[PDB]
Amino acid sequence: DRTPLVSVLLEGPPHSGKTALAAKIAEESNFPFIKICSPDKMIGFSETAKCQAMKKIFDDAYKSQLSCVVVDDIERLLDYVPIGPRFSNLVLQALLVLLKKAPPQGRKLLIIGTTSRKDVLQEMEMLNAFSTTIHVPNIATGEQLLEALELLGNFKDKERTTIAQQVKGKKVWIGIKKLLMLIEMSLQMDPEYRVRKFLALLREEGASP
Amino acid sequence: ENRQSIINPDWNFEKMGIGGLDKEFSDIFRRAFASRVFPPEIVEQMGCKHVKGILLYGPPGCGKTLLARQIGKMLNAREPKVVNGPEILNKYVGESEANIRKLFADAEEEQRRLGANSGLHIIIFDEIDAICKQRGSMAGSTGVHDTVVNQLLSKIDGVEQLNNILVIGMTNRPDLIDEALLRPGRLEVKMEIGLPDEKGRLQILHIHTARMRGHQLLSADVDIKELAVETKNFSGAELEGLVRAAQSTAMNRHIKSLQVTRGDFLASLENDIKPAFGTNQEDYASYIMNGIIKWGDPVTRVLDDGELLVQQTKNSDRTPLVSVLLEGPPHSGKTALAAKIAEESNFPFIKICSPDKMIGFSETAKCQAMKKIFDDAYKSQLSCVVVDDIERLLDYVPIGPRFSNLVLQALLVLLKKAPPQGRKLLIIGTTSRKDVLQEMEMLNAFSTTIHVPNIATGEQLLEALELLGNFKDKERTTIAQQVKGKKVWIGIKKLLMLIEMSLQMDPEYRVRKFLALLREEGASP
Ligand SMILES: Nc1ncnc2c1ncn2[C@@H]1O[C@H](COP(=O)(O)OP(=O)(O)OP(=O)(O)O)[C@@H](O)[C@H]1O
Ligand SMILES: Nc1ncnc2c1ncn2[C@@H]1O[C@H](COP(=O)(O)OP(=O)(O)O)[C@@H](O)[C@H]1O
Repeated sequence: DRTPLVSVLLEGPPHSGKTALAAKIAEESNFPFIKICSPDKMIGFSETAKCQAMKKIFDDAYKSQLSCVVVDDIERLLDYVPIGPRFSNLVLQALLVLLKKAPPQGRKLLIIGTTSRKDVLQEMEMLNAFSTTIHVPNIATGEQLLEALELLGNFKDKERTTIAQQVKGKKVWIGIKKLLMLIEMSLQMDPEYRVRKFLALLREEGASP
Repeated sequence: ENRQSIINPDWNFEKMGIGGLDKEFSDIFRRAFASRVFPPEIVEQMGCKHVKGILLYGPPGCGKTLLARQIGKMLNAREPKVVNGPEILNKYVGESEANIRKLFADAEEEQRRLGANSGLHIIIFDEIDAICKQRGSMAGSTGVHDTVVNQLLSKIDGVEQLNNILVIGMTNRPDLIDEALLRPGRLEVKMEIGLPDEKGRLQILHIHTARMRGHQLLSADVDIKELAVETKNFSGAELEGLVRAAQSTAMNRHIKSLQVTRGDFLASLENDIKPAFGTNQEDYASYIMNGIIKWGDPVTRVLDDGELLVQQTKNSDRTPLVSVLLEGPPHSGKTALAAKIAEESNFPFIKICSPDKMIGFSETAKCQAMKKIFDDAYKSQLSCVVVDDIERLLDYVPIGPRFSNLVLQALLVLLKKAPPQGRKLLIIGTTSRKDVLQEMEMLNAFSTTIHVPNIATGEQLLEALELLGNFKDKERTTIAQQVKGKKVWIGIKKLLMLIEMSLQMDPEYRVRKFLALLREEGASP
C-alpha cells in the first residue's frame, strides 16, 4: 500500500537473451493486463508520434486494477548513435516523466525495461529513476557450454567427447543466441568436417571481455 | 410468411465463379450468415441480432470485390452501392459528411414504411483506410478528418436501430484503422485473402479455360498441371491475363486448326506477363553487364560461400532470417557478384533496392520506399532482398561528419525483424567503407562478412587480358616482360576503362599508352 508503482531494469552484454526473460517474467505473473511496447512497430515515425504512442499505451494501462507494461530496447527508442552523440530529447523527457507518475487511487502497476548499454543510460541521469537492476550473464565456463549443447541435443556422443576434450581446459565467452546461430551455420558441411568447422568458428568468435 | 427463403432457390459454391478460397468461405458462412437461413421460429425464440458487417484485407488483385458481390447475390439482397474512399472527400465545410450520410437513406425509408419485413441492403466500401484513421486526443492537435469518422460511427450503430443492413469493408493496411470501428458491435469479423498456392492456381485455370474446353478450341497437348506448376507467385488477374494473351497470340499467328498449343502459352508467359511478386530479368540484365569472367580463386571462394548461405537459409527452421555483407576496396565489382549470388538461388521472389531510383528524395520518402519493399517481401514463402549501397543511403560525407539519422534507425530495426510464422528471408548488403559502418555499431547486426579482393599478381592480369581478348601474342609477351615484377594493384572495373581508353589511340602507339596509364595509376595496399 506504500508502493503502488515499481520498476526494474534488465541489462547485460549483447546477444545474451534479455527480451525472452522479460517476456517470461511478464507471462508467469497472472496479471490481467500485459502489454509490450517494442520499437519495430514504429519504423519511420517522428518524435511526436513516438511520444503519442507511448502515452496512449500508458493511458490504457490506467483503467485496470493490475497491469504490467514491458518497454524493451530503450536505445532504439532514443535513436542513439555514438558519433555526435545524437539522439531524441523529447522522447527521453516523456520517458523520464512517465516513470514516476502514480495511477489513480487504489490501482497498481509494474514496469520492466531492457537495454544493453548501461553506462550511456547512467550519463543521462536514468539509473536514478529506476528502483533496481538485474544482470543477465553470458556463458562463462565450458561445463555450461557442454550442458547447453546436450540440452539442445545436436551433436552425437563421440563428437561430444572431442568437443569437451578441446573446450574444457580454457575460458569461453559466448552468448546463447550466437551459439544457436553458430550451430546452425556449422551444420551445413559434409558429415566429416562438422566438428572441425564448429571449433574453428568458436575459436574465431572467442574474444576477450 | 416465413423468411427462410433468403437463400436463393438454387446455389452451388464452386459454380459461383470463385476458386482458391475454401476455408475463408467456410468460416465466413459459419460465423456470419448461419442465422439468415435457419427457420425464423427458432431464431426468434433465441432472440439474437445479426452480424452488421465484415472486413477483408490482403494484397491487391486477389479477388476481394468478386467475393463481396457473390455474397450480395447470395442473400437475394438488392443492388450493392459501390463507393470509393478518396472520392468522398471535399473541400467545403459540411460536404464530406453529406456524402457519407446519403448512403443510409433508403434503408431508413424502407424501415419506416415496412417495419421488420424489409429486404437486405448492402453497402460496399473500398480503400476504407483513407477516410477513417485513429482520432487524436491532444487539444489543438486534433486531425483534419475527425468529422467523417464521427459521422460514420454515429450512423453504423446509433440511437435509432436499423436491422436490415450489412456493411463490407476492404483494405490493404489493417493497422491504420480506428479501434472504435472494430468492436463486436460493428465490423467485427475480419478475413485475409492471400496469394494462392498450387491448388488455387489449378482451379483458377480450370475456371477460366472451361469456355475454351467446351467450345472445342483447345489442342490435345496443352496440359494444365504443368502450366500451374510453372507459374509461381501469380495472382488471379495475372492468370486471366496470361490466358487472354495466349489466345490473342494464337489468333495473330493464324493470320500469318486455330487451336492454342504449348508454344503459344510458353511464349506468352515468357514475353507478355510480368508478376509484381516475382523475379524479373531486367534488373539482372541491367546490373550484370559485361558478364562474369574468372581470373582466379577468389571468385570461386565468394560464390561457394554464397551458395552455402543460400542453402542454410533454405533448409533450416531455428533461424528463419539471415544476413551477410560484401565489402572491399572501391572498383572491385561487388554489385555484380551480389546480383549473381541472387540469380543462382532459384527463389520465387527477388528484388533489388538501390539509390538510383531515389534522386532528390527527403529522408522520410526513402524510409517509406525501403519499408514498402520489405512489406512486399513479407508476403511470399521465400525471398531475397539486396541493398546496393549502404553509404549512399545514409548520405555520408567525410566533412563533419554528416548523414541522416532516421534512415539509419530504420535500417538497424529492419535487420532484426523476423517474418510471420513459417516464412523465410535473406538480405545481402554491399559497401566500400567497413570502418565507418563499424563506428556506428551496425557491423554486428550482419551475421557474417565476406571479402572481395583485387588483382595482386602479374599472371592474374595476363589471364584477365587473355579472357577479355584484345591484344595479340607478341603484345602479350611484351606486357609480360614489362610487368613481370608482381607489383600490380588494380580494380576490375578500372581495367576495362584503361583498355578501352588505349584502344582508340593509333596503330602502334597503343601499348605504350596502356603501360604509361597502368604505371601512373599507382599501387598501394
Ligand atoms: N569476375 C568479375 N567480378 C566482378 N565484376 C566483373 C567480373 N568480370 C567482369 N566484371 C564486370 O565488372 C563490373 C563491375 O562493376 P561494379 O559496378 O560491380 O563495381 P563496383 O565496385 O560495385 O562499383 P563502384 O566502384 O561504384 O563501387 C561489371 O560490369 C561486371 O560485369
Ligand atoms: N479466386 C479467383 N478465381 C477466379 N478469378 C479471380 C479470383 N480472384 C481474382 N480473380 C480475377 O480477378 C479479377 C478481379 O479482381 P479484383 O476483384 O478487381 O481484385 P481486387 O479486389 O484486389 O481489386 C477478375 O477478372 C477475376 O477473373
